[PDB]
Amino acid sequence: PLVLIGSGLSSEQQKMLSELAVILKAKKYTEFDSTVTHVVVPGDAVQSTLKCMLGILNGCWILKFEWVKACLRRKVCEQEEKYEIPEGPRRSRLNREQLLPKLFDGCYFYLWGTFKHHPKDNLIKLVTAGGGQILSRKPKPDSDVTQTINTVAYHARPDSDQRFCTQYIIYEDRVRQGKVWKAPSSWFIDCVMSFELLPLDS
Repeated sequence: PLVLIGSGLSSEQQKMLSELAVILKAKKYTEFDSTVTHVVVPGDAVQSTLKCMLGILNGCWILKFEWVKACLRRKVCEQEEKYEIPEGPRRSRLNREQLLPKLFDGCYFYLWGTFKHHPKDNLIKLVTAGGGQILSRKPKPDSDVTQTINTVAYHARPDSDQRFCTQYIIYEDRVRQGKVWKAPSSWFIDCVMSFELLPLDS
């Protein structure tokens, strides 16, 4: 059935969401897992929280808090389309509805060094949820261990090198050598929020 989760909600907001889960006869979780169907955000904006990002990568409804208010008001499951955060969340939801590849399908990620603002464990979860693969060893751009890989990234722009150069060294805040890019974790996060494989050339 329906499984609801809040992201960045205040005390009263979390209660209202609890009250709503009772009314719709749905689960309300505190921690995200793949069974989640709806993420409610406190305003009308997508947040760079783990919960929102995992919601986006899983193609969940990401909804304005007014949805909750409107639902309690009507005692009905309000058509979520009308309360959906536009851009990233909507694009990902439509992507899932069309049964298309996940955001990072065909992509590989090596997490370089330490991470103080976007914890490493969070990045790993996002890569996995987005259908990407974690590399345990730094990708050797000049080695045949790297250039012979056959994958393509579905979500790369039509004439991007990212369609076929799909390996990434992610570091905490030359851009490409062979099939491997170096990109800051801020780029990676921006990709999730936008549901786009954003250019590193542009």
